[PDB]
This record gives sequence, C-alpha cells and structure tokens, in this order.
Amino acid sequence: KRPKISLIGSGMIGGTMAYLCALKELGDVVLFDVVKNMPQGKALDLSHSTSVADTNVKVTGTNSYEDIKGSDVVIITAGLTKVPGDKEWSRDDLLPINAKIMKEVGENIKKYCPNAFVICITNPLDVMVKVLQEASGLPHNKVCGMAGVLDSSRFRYFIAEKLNVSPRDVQAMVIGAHGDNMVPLPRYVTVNGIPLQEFIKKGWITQEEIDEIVERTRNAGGEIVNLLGTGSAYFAPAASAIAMAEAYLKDQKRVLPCSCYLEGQYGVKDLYVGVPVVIGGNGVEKVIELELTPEEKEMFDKSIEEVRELVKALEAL
Amino acid sequence: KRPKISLIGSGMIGGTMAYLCALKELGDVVLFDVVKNMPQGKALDLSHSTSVADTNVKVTGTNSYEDIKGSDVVIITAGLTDDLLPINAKIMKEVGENIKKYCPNAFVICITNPLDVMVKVLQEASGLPHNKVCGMAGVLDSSRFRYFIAEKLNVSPRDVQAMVIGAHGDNMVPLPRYVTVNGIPLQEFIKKGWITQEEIDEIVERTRNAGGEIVNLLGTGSAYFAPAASAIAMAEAYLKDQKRVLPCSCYLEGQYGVKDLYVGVPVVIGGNGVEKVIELELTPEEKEMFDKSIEEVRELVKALEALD
Amino acid sequence: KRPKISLIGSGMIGGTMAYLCALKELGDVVLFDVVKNMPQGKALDLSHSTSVADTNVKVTGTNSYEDIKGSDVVIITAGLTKVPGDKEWSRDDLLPINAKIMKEVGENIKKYCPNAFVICITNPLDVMVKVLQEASGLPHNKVCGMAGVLDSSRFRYFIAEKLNVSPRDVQAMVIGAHGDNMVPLPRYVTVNGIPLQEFIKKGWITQEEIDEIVERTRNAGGEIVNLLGTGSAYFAPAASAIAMAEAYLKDQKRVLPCSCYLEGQYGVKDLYVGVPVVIGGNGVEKVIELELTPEEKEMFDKSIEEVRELVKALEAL
Amino acid sequence: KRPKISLIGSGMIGGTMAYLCALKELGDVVLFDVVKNMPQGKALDLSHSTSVADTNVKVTGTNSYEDIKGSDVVIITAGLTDDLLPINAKIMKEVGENIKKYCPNAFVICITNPLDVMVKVLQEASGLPHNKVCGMAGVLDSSRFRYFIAEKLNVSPRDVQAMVIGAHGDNMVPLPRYVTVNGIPLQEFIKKGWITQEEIDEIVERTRNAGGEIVNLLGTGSAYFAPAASAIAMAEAYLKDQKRVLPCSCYLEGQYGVKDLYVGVPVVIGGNGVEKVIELELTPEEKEMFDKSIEEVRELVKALEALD
Ligand SMILES: NC(=O)[C@@H]1C=CCN([C@@H]2O[C@H](COP(=O)(O)OP(=O)(O)OC[C@H]3O[C@@H](n4cnc5c(N)ncnc54)[C@H](O)[C@@H]3O)[C@@H](O)[C@H]2O)C1
Ligand SMILES: NC(=O)[C@@H]1C=CCN([C@@H]2O[C@H](COP(=O)(O)OP(=O)(O)OC[C@H]3O[C@@H](n4cnc5c(N)ncnc54)[C@H](O)[C@@H]3O)[C@@H](O)[C@H]2O)C1
Repeated sequence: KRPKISLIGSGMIGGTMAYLCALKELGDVVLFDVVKNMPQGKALDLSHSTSVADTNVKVTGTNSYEDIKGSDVVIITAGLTKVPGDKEWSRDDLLPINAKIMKEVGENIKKYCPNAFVICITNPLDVMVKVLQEASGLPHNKVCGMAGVLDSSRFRYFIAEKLNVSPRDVQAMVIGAHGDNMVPLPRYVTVNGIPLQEFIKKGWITQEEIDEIVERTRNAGGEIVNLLGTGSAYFAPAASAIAMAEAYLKDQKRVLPCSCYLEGQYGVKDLYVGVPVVIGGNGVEKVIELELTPEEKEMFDKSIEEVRELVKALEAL
Repeated sequence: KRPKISLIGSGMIGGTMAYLCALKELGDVVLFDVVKNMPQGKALDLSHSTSVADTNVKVTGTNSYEDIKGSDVVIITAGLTDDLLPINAKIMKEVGENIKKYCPNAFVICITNPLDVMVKVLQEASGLPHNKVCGMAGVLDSSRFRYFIAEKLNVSPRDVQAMVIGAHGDNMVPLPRYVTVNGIPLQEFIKKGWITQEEIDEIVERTRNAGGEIVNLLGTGSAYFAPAASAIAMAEAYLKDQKRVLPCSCYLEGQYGVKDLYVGVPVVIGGNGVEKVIELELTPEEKEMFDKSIEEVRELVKALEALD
Repeated sequence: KRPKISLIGSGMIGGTMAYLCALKELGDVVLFDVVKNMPQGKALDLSHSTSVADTNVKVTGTNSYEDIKGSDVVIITAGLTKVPGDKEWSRDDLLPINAKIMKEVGENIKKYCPNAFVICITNPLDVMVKVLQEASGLPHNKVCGMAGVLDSSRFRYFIAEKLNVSPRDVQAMVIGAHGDNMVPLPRYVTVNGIPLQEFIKKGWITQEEIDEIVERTRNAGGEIVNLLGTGSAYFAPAASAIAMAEAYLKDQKRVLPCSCYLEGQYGVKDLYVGVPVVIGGNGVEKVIELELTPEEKEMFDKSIEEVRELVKALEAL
Repeated sequence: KRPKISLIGSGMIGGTMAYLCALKELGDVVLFDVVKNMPQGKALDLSHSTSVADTNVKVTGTNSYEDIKGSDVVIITAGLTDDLLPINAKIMKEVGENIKKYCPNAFVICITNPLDVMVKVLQEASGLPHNKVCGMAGVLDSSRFRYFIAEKLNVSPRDVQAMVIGAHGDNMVPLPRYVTVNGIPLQEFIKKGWITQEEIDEIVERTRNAGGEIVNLLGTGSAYFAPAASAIAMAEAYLKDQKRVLPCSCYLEGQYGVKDLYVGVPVVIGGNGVEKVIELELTPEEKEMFDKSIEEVRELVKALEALD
C-alpha cells in the first residue's frame, strides 16, 4: 500500500503541505481539522488538481482522528499562532492552550498510528514537540520538530541574494530554539564548501551585511507577518516540513537542523532543541555535535535555557 | 533572460500560482496587487521556499504596474467575489491598458469571472493579438470532470480524457460523449460494468456545480489549488511550446457559429499562443447546449460595450 | 527500507533503466549480468551520477543472483536479441536459448525474491514471459511482459508528429503479440478523447498516412536497427518498462497495453499476450476487454496463434 | 522558440545527454555525428521515449553541420579514444569553425580529452567570447569525490560539498581541505569518528583514478552516465540562469597565475556563460599541486599553436 501522510491542522500551511505531497506523489494524504467541512473542501480542490498534474494521489478531508489510522507520517500545524503580538499572548494563551492540544494529538497518535514519524510545527516549537512526545509514548527518534530547516532556508536565501549565487550552493545553518533566541551560525556558512570569509576578503559581501542577515534571519517571521497584515508565512514553512518528511520516507539521509531529543550532546539531557541531524528511513538517525566556539556555546546555552523555563512553567499545571 | 511571469492579483490563486512557478523554475515571478505590502510579504515567503527547493527563482512583490515591463506571460486574478460586473470591467479595462503600455508581447491568461466576458474586455482594452489572449476555465472544469470519472473507475486521472466547453459557470457543457479511458470510449465501460449510465449523468451535473460545491464546504473563499494548476499548465504550454490540447476560452471567428467572442473550446496552445482551434463534430443536442451556454456571454459583452 | 529493483541483464537497456531509477529516486538498484566486473563498472558510473542529481540512490553491480534477495521489482533484459536477422536465428537460437535462460532466471527469482513484481523484456516476449512464469511459480498477476507500452509509444509518437500536438494528448494502443504480428488499433486512437477520424475530416491527417503509421509502427524496431548498424533501440524500451515499474511501486493504476495472463478474456485461456490492463500496487489488477470489430478480432486471433505455435515448439523439448 | 541544444558527437555520452535533455524538456536536441545514419537511429529511439515521458521534445539526428544553426548550447564529444592529440585538434579546429559560421552566440561546452587543451583550440578556432566557451571536467571529478565521501559517512551526496581543480587527468587536484558536510568542515568528522585521515587520503587518490577505475571494470569504452549528467547540469545552469557554483575548465586572465589558458577552477555559470571566476585562498602546497597539474596543459597548448 501507498505511504499515508496525515496533516493535523488544515490551515494555510496544512493545505500547502498537502499540495506538495500531491505534486510530488509522496503518498496518500489525510487533511484533518476541527472545522467542519473545511478539510473536505480543500481535499476536493486538491483532488481536482491531481487531474492537472496527471497523478493518482488520494487526498482526503476529515474531522475525525480515526482516519489517521496507520499513517506513515504525521505533521501537526494545529493550534494558536504568533500572529497576535498583545505581549501576554505567548504566556497566557499560546503556551498553555497549545500544550493541551498537543496532549490530545499525542494521545490520538498513540492509539491510531504509533509507528508514524511525527513532525511538529506548532509553537513554541521545541516545547510543543516535547509535550507531544510525552503524551504519545513513541520513540524519541521518531518525533521531532520543524524549525531549523525554515530558519536555515531564510538564512541561506539572504546570503544567496547578496552574493548572487543559487541558494543550492549556499550552506547555512541555524540551531537552538525556534524563535527570537535562535542561533544563526555565520562561521559555518559556506559557498559549496568555501568558507564565507573568503568572499568577505574578495568583496562579494561584508561583515556588517552578514551581521544584518543574522538579525534579519531571527526576525524573518515577523517581517513577513507585518507586511501581510493578516496571517503568517506558509509557503516556506510547509516546504521545510515536507523536506523532512521526504527525507524520512525515501531514506535520503539528509543533513538538516531539526528540533530533536538530546541525551548528553551539547551538554543537554532529556530535552528537545534544534541541532544538525541526519534524517533517514528510521527517523532521526544521528545527531551531529558541532565544535562550537565558547561564544557560540554561550548563545546556545542561553537559548537552551529559555526552552527549559517554558517546559517547567508548562509542567507546573 | 529568464522568462518573466507577472501575476496581476496576489490573492489565494495568484500566490498559489507563484509557488508553482517557483517549484517548476518556469521563470521570474512578479506578484502585483493593489493591496499595499501584502504581495511583498508573500514574495519573501516564496523566496525563502526556493532555498528548500534548491532553485534560483526570483520572486518579487509590488504595488506598481511598472514592474510588469517585458513580461512573457501575464495571469490575472484581479477582481472581487450586484456591482461586481461593472466594477470588474473597469479593473479589467485598467489592467489591459497597463499591459499594452508595458508588455505588449505577453501571453495573457485572464482568470477573473465572469471569465469569458472579462476575457474580451481585456483584449479590447489591451489591443493585443487575439491569439495572445485567452481565459482559463475549460482546463479546470475538465480536471473535475476527469477526476470524478477517474475515482469511480479506479484508474489514474492521467488515462481519463474528458472535456468541458461553453461558458464558465453553471451552464458550462461537459461532453460525456467524448470521454475516453486511454482512448477507449467510456460507453464500453458501462457495458462491462465499471460505471452506470446514471452515475455518468450524476457526474456531469456534479462537474457543472463543483465550483459551488467547493465554495459551500470551505465556508470562506473559493477553490484555488486546481484553479492555479490549470492556469500554470496553460502558461507552461506557452513557455515550453508544448502544443497541448486544452479547453480554454478563446477568440472565435466563425468556428461553432461564434464571431468576435471568447468562448471555451478545445485549442492547441504553443509558443505562439492559441495556435489552433479544434472544431468538434458536435451533435445537434450538444451544439444546442453550447449555444444556450454562451447566450449569457454574448448579451453581457454587448451590454458592456454600450457602457463606454 | 527502500524499494529494491533488480535488473537481470546490464546491457544498454539495463543500464539506462537503472539510470532512470536513479534519476527518479524510485529505489535501490541492483545491476546483474554474467559478464565479470561490467555491472560493477556501470554501477559506479551511475553512483557518481547520483552526486550530480543530488539524490541518495544506492546502485550496485553484481554477478551473483544472491544479491537480488528481497527485490520488490525485477526487470529482465538478459539473452539473445533480434539484431541478427540470418533467417534461422529466431528459430534455432533466439527461441530455444532464451527459453533456457528464462528458466534459470525464474528459478532464481523463486528462491530469492518470490514476492517481486516481474517485468520481462527478452524476446520472443509473450513466449518468454510465459516460460518465466512457469519456472518461477509466482502468481500470474505479478508476472507480465513489456511490449505494448513501447509499441504504443511509437504509434503515439508517429501520430503526434504528423498532427503537431504533444504526444501526451495522443491516446494510441497496440495489442497482440510483440513482433511483426502486433496489432495497432487505429480505430481507438484519440486526441484527448476526440476520435482521430475528426481530424481526417478536418484535414490534419489522411487515411493512407494513418495506414503507413500502422506499418511503420510494426517495423519501428527494424527501422532503428538498420540505421544504427550495430545494436538496437534502448532509450524507449527502457522507459516503457520503467513506466510499468513506476505504476506498480506507486500504485498509480495506469492503463497500459502489457503482455499478461489471460483466462477467457478475448477467447484466450492459459496464455500471455498483449492487452490493455490496469497496473497497480498489486500488479496486473484488471484486464480490459475491448469491444473489437470482427476484423480486429481476426488480426488478434492470427497474432495469438503465432504465440501458440512457439509456446508449443518450445514445449517439445 | 524553444532552446536549441546541439550535441557534436552522438556516441555514448552524446546520446545519454540527449536523453536527459528530452526527460528535462530543456529544448530541442540535435544529435550530430560524422557516422552516417547512426545519429538518426538514436534520435528516433529518443523521440519514441518522449511519448513515455509525455513530453513534446524534438530530437533530430544529422550528419550535416548546417543543422546546428541558431543553437543556444553546443556540447562536443567528437574525438577518439599516439596520433590522438593532433587528430583530435584538427577535429576540434573543424568543429569550432562550423560553430562560428552557424551559431556564433552559443554557449559551448567541450568534453573531448585532453579536455583543458582541446578547450582552448576550440575557442581559438571558433573566435567566440572566452566566457561563452568552457569545458566539463570539474563537475564530474567533484561528483566522484563527493560520492566517495558521501558513502563512507552515510549521508546524502547532496550535503557533501567537495571540489576538484586543475587539469582533467591523473594529475587533477582534489581539495580535501575544502570538503564540507552542509558546511561543516570534514575534519570535524575525523575527530568524532565518522572517517579517518587515512580514508580521506585514499579517497583523494581514488578520485584521481576513478576514470581509469571505471575503464578497467567496463572492459570496453569508458564512463558516460556521470559525464553526461555533469555536462547537462552545466547547460541547465546556462539555460535557466541558475548561477551555479561549479568547477569547470575556464579562461583565466591572471587568476591563480594563469594567462590565456583554460583550466579547471570554480566558477559561477549563469545566463551569460562563465559569469565569475572564484579565486580560492589556496595554501602554498595546494597552489603547488595546481601549478604542476596545469604544466602539461601549458606545454601542449604551446606545441599545438606551433603546428599551424
Ligand atoms: N475562471 C476560473 O475558473 C477561476 C476559478 C476560481 C476563481 N477565479 C476568479 O478570480 C478571482 C479568484 O482569485 P482569488 O481566490 O485569489 O480571490 P482573492 O480575493 O483572494 O484575490 C483577488 C485579488 O485581486 C487583487 N486585486 C489586484 N488588483 C486589483 C484591482 N486592480 N482592483 C481590485 N482588486 C485587485 C485584490 O487586492 C485582491 O487581493 C475571482 O475574481 C474569481 O472569480 C476564477
Ligand atoms: N572531459 C570528461 O571528463 C569526459 C569524461 C569521459 C570521456 N570524455 C571524452 O569525449 C569522448 C567520450 O565520449 P563517448 O563515450 O561517447 O566516445 P564515443 O566513441 O562513443 O563517441 C565519439 C564520437 O565522436 C563522433 N564524432 C563526431 N564528429 C567527429 C569527427 N568530426 N571526427 C571524428 N569523430 C567524430 C564519432 O563518430 C564518434 O561517434 C572522448 O573523446 C573522451 O575523451 C570526456
């Protein structure tokens, strides 16, 4: 039988992700949402598009978790977003309400598709993937969060733009927690293996512009929201998560910064945070421990501790 | 120079089309919209997504018509969804004007409704060759027809040929007589038990109403995934000179009994636009449905010319 | 684990098929041949190409059947070709020698990958697929021959060329035995569902040109050989067979003329011959019984009987 | 008009390249060869294969140079594998002449060996801009280097960056110092136990010799799958203006200490050909290997100019 991909949450990101799954014939799709008839509407739109693409993909809409039975992969966008930010929204609403949805999603995964590879997108990302892992009981290797691939896609793009080379040939990474305490890694940026500093010396780019690109990367999500007025980014967020899903389903063994369960690496135990990892047919297969400078480890430590604060505040109740 | 694709209108359809242009590396994408900043917001999102796809596509958003200069393809969703007819026409008039000033060699694909009517306003206002302007509707209506037939037979939509002609709307005309499975007449599958004559009739009316069917289930807005894909397939056919056979709203000069009118019929789309009109051997009944389908189009086109 | 595709025979067709499998990331490939080191050379060439395509595909060369263990799909080009044609080659060499290789291939499939979907290309095609089925003991649904997709690709192309429309939008089919007694179906040719006769009346094509295209289709293989001097077609033959393999592995349910096991359909029992079929995740899933004219059934009967003659001559010894 | 890709030489590499052009719908393909009928035979085979891929690509074979008129890209494999140097040069002279007559705006990618030497003969004989002529070698040598490194680490080749510069041959110069895993220096993976310093050295010499390694195993002929893919990736970079960073044999005017010579170095390939040369910060040892690598090229280029 085909691979089964279930999208928990059928908003903008969920629909586009399902569009990519249909365009790439990655497998049968299931769009789930609490809103009645809505996932069923997109599914029929998307079903019609398969006709234009000359594919066979089955896309289904549903308001019941039962239809995620046997899913090979599960990708979760459901919950409140950051669009309101009201400075008390993250603390009084985002964190406490989303944690409760993650617990309900995790329980449904546990009963209906406990073998799936599970990719979380809901924010606060690092916190929510932990909660989803706890509630679902699945191996820590098969539950991770999408954040670094998106933050890296922005980083790489901004670099590629100034240098005027294809983004394929810009290697860039962003680690740490997803959010304002993310850590772009300017030292590790290369152009097809060439350190970026070589282009600084040859005048393709300058050091300040690089520092600007670091900050623009950290705020890229808000830059787009502000410009949209209504809504948030969904084209790149959806591709990033489907890159990770394609890496799992085709055992591509790609190297991508993802939010994953550490156990000693980087001096972190029993915690989810963004790090470079190898994604393969068996999920998160290897964590790469980068030889970070002391300064870099400091930014990583301050970012890893904000994640703790919130994991603990959530554990209060 | 890369091909340049300008999307006049950056709503749901326009943005979805821009994404397909970026995934398929069809060319540089310009997202135009009257709304301030919003196109630029989507453009940056889309730009980011090129890193994930490892492409080099340039996607820019703008609020100034000047940025469509030199466009090889223009795709128009600008409009709204009882003042809608004349307001959409002033828009379509304005869009068509900027096209002639800025990119008078573009292949233009109108999407806004009433499609077949607004197509002719656009051509008149832009003064472009009649074969370089057309409307996307038949590809989408056929993809629904094709899809519904495919799922009942349990074969791939690729091997279902099905077409829809006439005007885009509730009176569109699916053609069950021409449906085939890899060229095998659909009727052969009635006789061998794959589908019944009643289910075909039911499917034919579900195709007529699919637009509203989707609208009722979404609750806010209308379909756009298949709409976007249909427009891009038409643009891909022009950019790569694929000579595809597709139902599109095109300028007829006597074919089917229509003069100086844009109406949905099968055409060959290639590097020089709408390169050939296919004139089907329609039966009297089928020709009758076609005539009643376009009646509304011929009236509206006359009424709008009066209001100039 | 990835899907495993084994190519029995690593000649021109076998290598190209493996190139397509690598380009399309359809799965892990195994190139097998009796020639020592040769399949291993192509595999390393192809391995290098995956670097240019930015894929992860594992391509392996081998001279041992043991390495086809667990194959999801098996595609067989091995044996003598038609390139010599010496009028006694088909009878004294092609048929008797290839049948013996098919029996050895079938036995190796039976012991090492009895769950595979098996696509035969060796000629005489309809005869050899039967022999391979007998020797391997696998379900008749999971063993078929590639012939009609190639003969149809030629038919469709010749039509598309004269009309000057994309071949995608020309539906054309060829049924019967692969070879000189193949049956192009001019009546069933459509342009996106439109009968071809409509274009005859409107002057895009004429009836004689159509009849020429029927004959050119029947001789297309020899036309190319003659022009090549050395060798035979391998680009289209390889794609055709990989289309059938992609249809199985992705459960695409495509409609394609293939050589398959009939049991009453078309008044043929216990025999392999080319007919329109639906290929899906479970192999050959449905045979389509076309409402052929009496004339058409006559050409089909004369083509189905030449296949018998050879199946019986082979059964002598 | 579709892009026009002419392949001067229809052997194994040339035909494999034509197939990739047809699969990727990059443009119309012209297969030229001196051998009578053989190109036409492959063209018809390839044409048939377009039906299976559902593309509209035109593939023609010919024995007359006139059919390359207007080519946007030309890719040259014409040659043979102790008279081979001067015979290949008369050929490369002849090919370059017909190019200037027939398609003097083409992007030209030479493949025949000794690559870096025959590249300069071609440019001289064709009189084309030095940025519109280059040679494919570094992409292939890097794809082997990249591949060997990828399989030992068990990561995707996509996330291995590795380069090879200098001349194409046994003296080519892999650059283990610049190898990275998604930008992470390869040395970090020594320290954490993924690969050893000895296996890198071994890999670096296996890259040098991969060409012959393949040749020994095939028994007849040489590699062509990766060779073809590398040339097409370079042509795709030109046709779609992808601005790819790739090691190619390109005209240097003082970079690296080379004047009026074609040598393998990293470049940016885009819509205007070889748009930029990247000048790496090579160490003394690395610069030394580079100089010894091109010594043979500078001598042969001088010796062949004398024989005119
Ligand atoms: N022909 C078909 O089959 C398609 C099927 C589905 C719907 N398609 C029709 O085009 C649009 C549907 O596109 P979309 O779903 O994206 O509607 P949106 O509301 O999201 O976007 C409309 C945009 O159009 C922009 N726009 C852009 N320019 C203008 C001007 N110049 N005036 C007014 N509005 C303008 C405006 O800011 C809006 O953002 C509407 O007119 C439909 O009748 C037609
Ligand atoms: N630079 C690289 O890294 C490539 C790596 C692999 C091999 N590449 C070199 O080009 C070719 C390899 O291509 P191929 O594998 O296809 O060699 P073939 O023998 O199959 O084809 C050579 C064709 O070249 C044709 N040809 C075409 N034109 C001519 C002329 N004008 N003179 C002589 N020969 C000509 C001739 O008919 C032959 O069919 C040879 O010169 C190699 O040194 C180079």
